Amino acid sequence: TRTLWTTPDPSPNCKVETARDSKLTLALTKCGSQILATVSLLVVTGKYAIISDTVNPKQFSIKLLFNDKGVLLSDSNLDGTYWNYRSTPYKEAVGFMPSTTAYPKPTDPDKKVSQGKNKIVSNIYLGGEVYQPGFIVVKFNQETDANCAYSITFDFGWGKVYKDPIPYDTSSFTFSYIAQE
Amino acid sequence: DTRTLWTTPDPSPNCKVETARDSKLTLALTKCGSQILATVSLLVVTGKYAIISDTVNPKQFSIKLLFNDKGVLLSDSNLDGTYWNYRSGTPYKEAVGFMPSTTAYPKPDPDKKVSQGKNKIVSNIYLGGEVYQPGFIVVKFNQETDANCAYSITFDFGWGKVYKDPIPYDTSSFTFSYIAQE
Amino acid sequence: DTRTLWTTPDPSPNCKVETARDSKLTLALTKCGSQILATVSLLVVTGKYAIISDTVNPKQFSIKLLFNDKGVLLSDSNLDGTYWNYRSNIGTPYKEAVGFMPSTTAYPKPTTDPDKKVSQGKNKIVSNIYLGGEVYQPGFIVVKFNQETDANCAYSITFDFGWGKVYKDPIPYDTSSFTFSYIAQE
Ligand SMILES: CO[C@]1(C(=O)O)C[C@H](OC(C)=O)[C@@H](NC(C)=O)[C@H]([C@H](O)[C@H](O)COC(C)=O)O1
Ligand SMILES: CO[C@]1(C(=O)O)C[C@H](OC(C)=O)[C@@H](NC(C)=O)[C@H]([C@H](O)[C@H](O)COC(C)=O)O1
Ligand SMILES: CO[C@]1(C(=O)O)C[C@H](OC(C)=O)[C@@H](NC(C)=O)[C@H]([C@H](O)[C@H](O)COC(C)=O)O1
Repeated sequence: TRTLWTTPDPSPNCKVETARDSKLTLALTKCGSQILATVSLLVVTGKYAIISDTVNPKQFSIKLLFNDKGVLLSDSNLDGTYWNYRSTPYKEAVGFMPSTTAYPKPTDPDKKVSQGKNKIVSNIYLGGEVYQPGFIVVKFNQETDANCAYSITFDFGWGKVYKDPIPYDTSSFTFSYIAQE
Repeated sequence: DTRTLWTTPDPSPNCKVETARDSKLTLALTKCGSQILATVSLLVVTGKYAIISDTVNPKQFSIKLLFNDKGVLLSDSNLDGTYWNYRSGTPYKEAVGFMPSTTAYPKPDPDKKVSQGKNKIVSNIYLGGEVYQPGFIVVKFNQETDANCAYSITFDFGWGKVYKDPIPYDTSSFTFSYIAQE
Repeated sequence: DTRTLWTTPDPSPNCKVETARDSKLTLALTKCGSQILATVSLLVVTGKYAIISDTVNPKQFSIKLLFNDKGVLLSDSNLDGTYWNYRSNIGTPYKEAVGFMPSTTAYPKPTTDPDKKVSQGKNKIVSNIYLGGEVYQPGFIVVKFNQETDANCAYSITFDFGWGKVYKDPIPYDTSSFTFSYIAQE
């Protein structure tokens, strides 16, 4: 029942547009065959720090790329310095990776492969205000960058018209997925 | 318990939407003490709901998992029980620990009013995982009476948005939890 | 531990929206190491918010769970602690539940550098819920962590319930169940 996280109060640790322009808070907890996750994002500087209807595109991507031992690769948008188990860098986390059987890397109707199953899509709310919806898309194992064995990708965006600019500062989002091990 | 009861993570067609085995229901239930953590997704592979558009009616269908008092799946369920089993093909004998509580979610003076909302979980899912293709899911606990079931988990799937260009009914994954019987 | 803190299976009203015992809160918190897994639902049985429509204002109300530094529920909470205990002890109240409290590091109590900007969204979880569980009857829920200062609380979990859709025919404020998780204090 271990937890792999960014630490709960991270310094800027994540690239949206430029290095460390945002704070990703991400906690993964192993509940046997499923991982329970909570994620939130605050963009602190740059193009997406304060958004409005003039900003385009209205979506950006945060990639976590892992090798076959579940170690985060430096090509990830997330900086690995404080990505570790909750209390030395960790050696292995295959247990926390999204399953390549449930969520295979991209490649008879019984052989139709689902396009939806490897994604989780919901609204989040900017500043936690019910009248400031945006969206999150979590994707498992959809990346090919850096020859990753596994990947978790967060697409953040919005669609509602905001004429008065507001911080891109998401409510916390809970999700779960089938673990590799 | 941290045990998992599931369809297997990559099932063959295993579920009836319109006809038998016309879809692949991926469902994993993991026991976290007396709450179950669940993840569900649906891919309809053949028949009326494989490719939907505004001309298909009705725009909602029901998938019932019906259990006896040992938590064993009854064959009247929409889900085929052949590979519904604990993660580890001998069929399991007991899974009451994974059933929705009949105290928190009973089968159907202001102080004595009973909640109709609490046995349901309702949310959007997104076909193909695209933010512009919403559909919906309703998870219902213990609301079936079919086959003298002692427990039930029902998944209602549907959509409301107009889709003139047809799209596969291929849901994003949906997470939920519920109070376990024991 | 892997225990559960919940509203106990007594069927009486256990919560105050507007007046004492006008509502029935269902909440279960289950500890998964450093994360809490939760499910919450609310039925208002009497008073202003039992049956709602567009002529009811405001369209939001708040249910506060306030805890001391041992994780014990304070009597200033909207939830009547008569009905709040570990699931198992019927007459023995719990002494300690710090492990179920929302982290004050992840979710600090409210109080120049952009890099030191404090997230306003992170301590909230916001979603639709659906009245009666009907897909055409959306309402909303806002779960907030540690944002209260009432009663010198050490920790808090606040549920704001409301709705925005225009309703002509009155409908019971009877929410679908909502799952969420949060980072635990320890
Ligand atoms: C009017 O449209 C919206 C909006 O974009 O603002 C849609 C918005 O719903 C979504 C999914 O974006 C809704 N928010 C929630 C969490 O219910 C939101 C609220 O229901 C609404 O702002 C609440 O208003 C009142 C009267 O309390 O309404
Ligand atoms: C126009 O309304 C909709 C739609 O039917 O497409 C509603 C849709 O929201 C819902 C609850 O269906 C929304 N998707 C999400 C995940 O929020 C979706 C997104 O806001 C929109 O597609 C995103 O647009 C941009 C500019 O990225 O907008
Ligand atoms: C027309 O707008 C709405 C509504 O307010 O009723 C928006 C409503 O969505 C939201 C986010 O409120 C939607 N329900 C769901 C769960 O997606 C809902 C359903 O798609 C719609 O009611 C579907 O109709 C039936 C009965 O199948 O449509």
